[PDB]
Amino acid sequence: EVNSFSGYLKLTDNVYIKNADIVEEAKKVKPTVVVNAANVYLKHGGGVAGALNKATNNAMQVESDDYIATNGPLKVGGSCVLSGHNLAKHCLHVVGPNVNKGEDIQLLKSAYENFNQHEVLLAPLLSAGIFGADPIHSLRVCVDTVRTNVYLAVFDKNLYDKLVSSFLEMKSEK
Ligand SMILES: Nc1ncnc2c1ncn2[C@@H]1O[C@H](COP(=O)(O)OP(=O)(O)OC[C@H]2O[C@@H](O)[C@H](O)[C@@H]2O)[C@@H](O)[C@H]1O
Ligand code: NA
Repeated sequence: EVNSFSGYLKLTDNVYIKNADIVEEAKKVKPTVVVNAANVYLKHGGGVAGALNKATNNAMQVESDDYIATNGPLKVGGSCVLSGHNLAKHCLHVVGPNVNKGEDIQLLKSAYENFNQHEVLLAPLLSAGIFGADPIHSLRVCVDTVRTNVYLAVFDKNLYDKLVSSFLEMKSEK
């Protein structure tokens, strides 16, 4: 039974959020697509990318190395679909801007646009961790950009509560 999401809070007609770890969710939900928050060389570091890769026993990194050897690096805001291995049917690797290095935060719109090629996705908040974007800003861009069904896994309970509170204020406009 694929895409068996449960316990999400509905934010908009197509964006849902849950205080959960993205790997544990993938194991529970068996999603068609899980989203990786990637860099342009698909060298999977210490955030979601490392978590997903470790859960595939490094199969994600070997596949990514093979992709890069054939195709070269991605562009910021770009994506590629590879295997989801034991976690999902497919993994959508998306490159958000690295705001810590001064890349353009507006490319987060381009990054989330990639979600619109998939009916339903399990995803993290792009650029909001190692890449240093404000998590509330990443959620705002997600809500304004994605039209397909996005289930957001936010593992930190304090961040989750902060995101919901900030989302409500922006939506009500006070
Ligand atoms: N296991 C997890 N489950 C859910 N959310 C998570 C998890 N780990 C981190 N997060 C949260 O998801 C958001 C995404 O953070 P990152 O994974 O660091 O993604 P990003 O900010 O885009 O940085 C990308 C960079 O990090 C490396 O892992 C990756 O190879 C790339 O270079 C952050 O809010 C982070 O706290
Ligand atoms: Na929750």
